[PDB]
Amino acid sequence: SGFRKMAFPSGKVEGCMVQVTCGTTTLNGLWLDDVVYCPRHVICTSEDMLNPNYEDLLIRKSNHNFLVQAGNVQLRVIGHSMQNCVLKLKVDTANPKTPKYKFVRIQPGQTFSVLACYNGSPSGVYQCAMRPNFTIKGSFLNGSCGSVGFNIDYDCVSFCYMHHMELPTGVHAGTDLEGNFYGPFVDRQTAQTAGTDTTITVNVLAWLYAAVINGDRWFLNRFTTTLNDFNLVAMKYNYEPLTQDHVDILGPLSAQTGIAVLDMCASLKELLQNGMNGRTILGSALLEDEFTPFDVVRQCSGVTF
Amino acid sequence: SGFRKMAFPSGKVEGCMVQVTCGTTTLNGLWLDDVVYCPRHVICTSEDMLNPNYEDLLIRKSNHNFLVQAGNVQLRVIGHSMQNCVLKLKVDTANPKTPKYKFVRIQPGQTFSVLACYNGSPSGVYQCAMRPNFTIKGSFLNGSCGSVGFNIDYDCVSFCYMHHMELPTGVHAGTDLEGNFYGPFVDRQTAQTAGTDTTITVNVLAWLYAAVINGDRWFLNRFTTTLNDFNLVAMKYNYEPLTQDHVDILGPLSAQTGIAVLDMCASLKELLQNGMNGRTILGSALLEDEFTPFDVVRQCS
Ligand SMILES: *C(=N)[C@H](C[C@@H]1CCNC1=O)NC(=O)[C@@H]1[C@@H]2[C@H](CN1C(=O)[C@@H](NC(=O)C(F)(F)F)C(C)(C)C)C2(C)C
Ligand SMILES: *C(=N)[C@H](C[C@@H]1CCNC1=O)NC(=O)[C@@H]1[C@@H]2[C@H](CN1C(=O)[C@@H](NC(=O)C(F)(F)F)C(C)(C)C)C2(C)C
Repeated sequence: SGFRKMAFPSGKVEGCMVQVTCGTTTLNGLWLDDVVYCPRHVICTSEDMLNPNYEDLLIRKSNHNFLVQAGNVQLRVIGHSMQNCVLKLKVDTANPKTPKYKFVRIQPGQTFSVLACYNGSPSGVYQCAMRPNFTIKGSFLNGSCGSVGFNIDYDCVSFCYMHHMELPTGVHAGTDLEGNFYGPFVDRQTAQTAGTDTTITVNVLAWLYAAVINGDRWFLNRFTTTLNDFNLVAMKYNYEPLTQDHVDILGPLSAQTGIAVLDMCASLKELLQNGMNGRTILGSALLEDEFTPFDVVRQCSGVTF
Repeated sequence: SGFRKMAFPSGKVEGCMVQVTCGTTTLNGLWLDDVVYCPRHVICTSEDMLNPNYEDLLIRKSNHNFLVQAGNVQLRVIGHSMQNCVLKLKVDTANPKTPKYKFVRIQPGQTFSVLACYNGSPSGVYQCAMRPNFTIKGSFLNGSCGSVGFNIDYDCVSFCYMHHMELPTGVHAGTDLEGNFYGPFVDRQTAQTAGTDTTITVNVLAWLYAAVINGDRWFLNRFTTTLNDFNLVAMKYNYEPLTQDHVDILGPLSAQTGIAVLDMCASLKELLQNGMNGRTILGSALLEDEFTPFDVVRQCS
């Protein structure tokens, strides 16, 4: 028993992290086969980050302008190209540690593990959710850029996130591994703000299931609700609408606990109205929304990689 | 910016995890050079669990009674010895993935990462703290035994915990890597209860210092306290007594913020007195006690 914010094992991704230097800018790169991926803003000088012309800056640089270090070994860059907001450096050597991998774009509410790195060196791993406003509540200091988010499914690493920037509100913004930003952000030192966030309702319900599975039952009540009645109340409290998709996805947990989803919706509705009345759920005084249904079944079933 | 409960990268420990089987019992082992370390209770049957005579069970074992399996490879056991509650299997292959390592015994309030494993395969990694009552609030199912807790310092892995059992309150007990239990627990399936748990006061203060560094001051007050008056109040909320040692440890955070340790103690008294009144500190509506003074300086500016 027990319930923790649990990250994927980072071993396969630690094998891929390199240091990328262009002039005075150092940050992190992802070395897969004979390409290194990193944020395109590595080419920017102080003056440039305000209104950079990336295509302009890029064409003016020789391969030797990119210093790529895998531990003590310098990699020789034999090509460079842009793809949206990620720079792709072609190197002479395939990464012998390249895992089975895929680039995947994730939906809001979906969780991943972040491997925080500094000078191409893995520092820490944590579990995140893509917020509905396309930000992540990360922990990133100077030099964190190029740090990646991933999921594992058997032996396949799904890279979903590369870190680019921090928003003034202390939350974080980045791209998929094809350089497409998550959310309405641009890689420029101009002023940007995260939209107002909402709570991932399907994730809160999965976390209440995890509570019941661990013997925390006090919030269960005799009632049932409907999606409409639940969703009408939910919107009020800035809660994502619960779609029928969501109700089907909880089916395993519902069947495994004996608590039907629309019964659990009535328990969550009451929690939104009255709060938790000086009580905790799994030692939390807040309603936790960074666990997916699949995260709950995986931790509670002991799925390995 | 940001403040996350963060674990160490698990790669160096993943490289060391194996499956250890003895009779019908399978759990996880830790393979370092030519020794596999695992919980000695791998040699128990069902019946053996209440009053196992470990010395009696072990003399009856051959090296070839132990199946060790690193991925496909079955390792060959060329020696077995017990040390306290840890079985040590000598094998004929040094682990090539062996990192720089050392074994360390941690004190209550110290944090570490856990690589939860089943059948020598990792399920996931999370961050923990040795509770004052010498338990951990882990996430551990059947077959999790031999999963380890660790810290990483540059490229050196400090192993500090190996998992052995779950107490009736749903909390976890285990040993250092020399096989000595943390706390008064024994590797028998006998009635055992955790002592009443307390909050790790020094960690909460560190976390309040973290909140200030991250720019939140709402909970500061114009008061100070004596160490003694602080502890008299704190204990009424089941907080660990704060020692002069704890005060010395908090020195650097005190300096960085310019807030005296005993002023920060004054804020905690008030918070204990008032709660948070719909507010949060670093995104928590509870006071966080699983960040050490060291963890805060490591993760903050
Ligand atoms: C990459 N190593 C850093 C990571 C930062 C450092 C502090 N926390 C992080 O996540 N990324 C950057 O320096 C990017 C980079 C220019 C500006 N930038 C920022 O993160 C800045 N943010 C913004 O300009 C804002 F708010 F508009 F999003 C900063 C103010 C320094 C936090 C570029 C090219 C976007
Ligand atoms: C190792 N794979 C398990 C890990 C357990 C299983 C459930 N969650 C865990 O952390 N270890 C054990 O099964 C140990 C083992 C015998 C009994 N045991 C227990 O964890 C049991 N608890 C106790 O005996 C108690 F309460 F005293 F700690 C159990 C009832 C199965 C939870 C030995 C040798 C202690």
